[PDB]
Amino acid sequence: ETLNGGITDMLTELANFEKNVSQAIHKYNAYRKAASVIAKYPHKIKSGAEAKKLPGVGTKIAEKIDEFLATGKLRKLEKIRQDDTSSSINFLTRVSGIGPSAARKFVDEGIKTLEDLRKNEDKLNHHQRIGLKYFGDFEKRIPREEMLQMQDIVLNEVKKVDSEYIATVCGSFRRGAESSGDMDVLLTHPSFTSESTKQPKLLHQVVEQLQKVHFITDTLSKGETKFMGVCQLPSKNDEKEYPHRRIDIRLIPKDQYYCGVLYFTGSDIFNKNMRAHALEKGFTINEYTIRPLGVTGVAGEPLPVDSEKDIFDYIQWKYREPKDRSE
DNA sequence: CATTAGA
DNA sequence: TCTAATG
Ligand SMILES: [Mn+2]
Ligand SMILES: [Mn+2]
Ligand code: NA
Ligand code: NA
Repeated sequence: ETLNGGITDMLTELANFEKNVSQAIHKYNAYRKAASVIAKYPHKIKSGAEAKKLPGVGTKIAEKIDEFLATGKLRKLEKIRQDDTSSSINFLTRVSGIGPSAARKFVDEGIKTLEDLRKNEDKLNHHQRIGLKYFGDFEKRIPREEMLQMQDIVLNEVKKVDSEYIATVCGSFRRGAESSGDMDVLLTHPSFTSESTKQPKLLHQVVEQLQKVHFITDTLSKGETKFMGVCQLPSKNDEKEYPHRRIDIRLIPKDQYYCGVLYFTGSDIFNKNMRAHALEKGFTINEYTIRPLGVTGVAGEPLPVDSEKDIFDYIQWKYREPKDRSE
């Protein structure tokens, strides 16, 4: 966690650099297990050889570790961090919609900077066009102050459409979080559940509404169940407009909410931990359900959940408020 | 790990 | 259809 600090951390740099600059999935796969292992190891690693003992710990890596211990630096890491070709990749990539793959191509064609990206807006697709569009706004955190405002509205429209709708802004914000990055709205409805062959309009109605009143300004993607767009709070009686925000709304089979809901509310850790527990408690939990466990090894049988509670009671735990889903 | 875009 | 990018 700290004792193994630099090592894992250098390890990740190297790893990341493989998968992104190079298309070396393997090596990239190397750096990570390794980096995973030393990360677990209980003692201060003293040298190559020592590390070397570990699984995943090969000679290649060991070699690196040493140079790293001896000089608080690494050449390969020094060269990389330098290489504009690699610097560019790491950068283009920020653009929501620019993966490594594309990050490479762009460069090759000679599109290193954000300005390059604009001069060639043509070579860019809609996602990436909007991505580039709001590049600034995209990178900024969302004040909770605003979160409340946004939320306010979503709920209201949603309700204005049909009354049967159910909404929840999950994630960090849900967890009291001072700020957030994007807003996550879980959605469901009665008419919609497990079997009942969808009703695509379900998603569709709301999207239309939010555009209607001008909350949602664009569409990143709109599918039959997952919408991914951008929004913006009504730039009041001006002098101060609002930044354009990433927002995601997802339809849910009502007989699935709370699980998903529970889930998306996190935290990353609270999840596993909760997850691990339900296990001993004779169960299984995943993005949409909780199933009692059978001794044969595995079992099924999707238990009936009406709110975050049931899932609790189920694994027999303490109701933990979003606030404390911290871990 | 599953959903959408694209080509 | 596969392959990419976001989650
Ligand atoms: Mn989020
Ligand atoms: Mn999100
Ligand atoms: Na080994
Ligand atoms: Na990106």
